[PDB]
This record gives sequence, C-alpha cells and structure tokens, in this order.
Amino acid sequence: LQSAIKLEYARLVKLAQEDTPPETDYRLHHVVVYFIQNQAPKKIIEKTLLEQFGDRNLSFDERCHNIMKVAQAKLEMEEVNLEEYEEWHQDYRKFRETTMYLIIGLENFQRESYIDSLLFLICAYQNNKELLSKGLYRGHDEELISHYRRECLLKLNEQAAELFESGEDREVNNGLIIMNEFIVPFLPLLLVDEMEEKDILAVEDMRNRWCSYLGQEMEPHLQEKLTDFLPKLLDCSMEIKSFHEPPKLPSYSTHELCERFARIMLSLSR
Ligand SMILES: [Cl-]
Ligand SMILES: [Cl-]
Repeated sequence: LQSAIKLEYARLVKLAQEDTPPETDYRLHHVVVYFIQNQAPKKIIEKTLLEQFGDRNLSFDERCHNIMKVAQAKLEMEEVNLEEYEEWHQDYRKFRETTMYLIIGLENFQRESYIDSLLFLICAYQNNKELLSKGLYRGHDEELISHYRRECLLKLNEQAAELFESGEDREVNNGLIIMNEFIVPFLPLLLVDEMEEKDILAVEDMRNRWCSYLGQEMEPHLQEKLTDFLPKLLDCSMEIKSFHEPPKLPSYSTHELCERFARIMLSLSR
C-alpha cells in the first residue's frame, strides 16, 4: 500500500486538531503531532513518517514488510535539508525534557517538598520560554508555570522565615542558608520583566517580610545576622550567571511521560 503513509499522516492531522482537556497532550504521544501543531513544512513531516516506516531492517509481517519497502523507496529519492530536519527533532526532544522538568517540579510542589520542586520549576519555566520563542504551540501554559514557580518561591521563603522566627541558632542559620542558596540567586529572574506584575509583587512581598523583622526585638547576634543578610536580599544588582546546570532527570519512557503528565495535571488544585 503506497498510501499507508498518507492514511497515517491524515490520522495524525486529525489527532493534532482535536481539542483536549489539560491532562491530555497528544504532542507527547507523537513527534508528528508536535510538528503539525507548529506548522512544520509538509516535507519535514513526510520524511519523519517515511523514516518511522522505513528505518527498520527486518520484518515478519508481509503487509508491514511491503509498506517498509515502499517507504524506503520514497526516502531514497538537495531536497533533503538535513539541518532543518535535525533542528525540528532537537526542538521536540527539548519539548519532552521541558515537560519532564515541569512534571517533577509540579509533583514535588504538590508533595510540599519545595526545595526539591523549585529548581525543576525554574528550569521548566526558562526552557519553556525558549520553546515559545519559536512559536505559540511549542511549549506549555505560561500562566501555569508562572503560577507555580512564583508560589514555590513564596512557600520556600515562608519556610525560611519561620525558621528565622524560631530564634534558635541552628534553625536561624538553616533558614538563612535556604535564602542564600535557593532564593537570593534567582530574585533577578523574577524582576526581568515589568509586565510580569505578579512576579514583581512577589519579590516585594518576600523583601517586606524579611525587613519587617527589623520591627521586632530579638537576640542581638541574630540581629547582626539579619543585618548582614538584608542587603543581599535587597541588592539592586542584576548579576546572575548566564548558564545554570539543569537538575538531573532520571531516564523515562514516553509512556511514563504521558501518564505522569496526565496524573499531575489531574491532581493539581489551582
Ligand atoms: Cl487544551
Ligand atoms: Cl490539552
């Protein structure tokens, strides 16, 4: 059947146009769905379909063997544009990893493991902005990732402040280590854009919280600690390293990707 590829392409177009609830994202099921929703050239899509049919070497199924030879025939026929071809498949692999960062970030947020959550959400947010640079359908819901990155910062800040309010030397030092390790270094990320008003207000809310302890009386060696810390939190400088190493992802199957995405989207309460 010289048209099995045309049948399959027409099926994926239909899948690509279906309206689906937030837990279901057929871009995670097939690279060609990602391509269709992102206006990939018809030729990029056909080559991807032909290679999915024609890449194998062996078959025990007469009908599939024949479809394999047909696809290998068309593929063997300047029109290749390999850099464009590799670029689209790299973009899809980045979409899958971005999804996996987001899932682990949201899973840990829901478990209230905010230290583990935060870096995944920050990485997901930044990768997602890089995807959406290239088009509207390249990535994930910006307002959702924006919401959880911001709420995860505020909850970790709450955790650090309540440690500080306890007034014990170990807990104060631990709270200040949280602020200096996980929060202060990423404050510039939430100030980059004046249009992102909720992020601006959240940075101001975190800064007010730590300043309001000036209005409280406490052990003076702790007051010296607060006094050295506050300039760090209130600093005007936007100095931030340009590359950050991403947290480690455990190996995962596409099956895991899709199912864990569905499961966290369905249990999240926002
Ligand atoms: Cl949708
Ligand atoms: Cl959806």
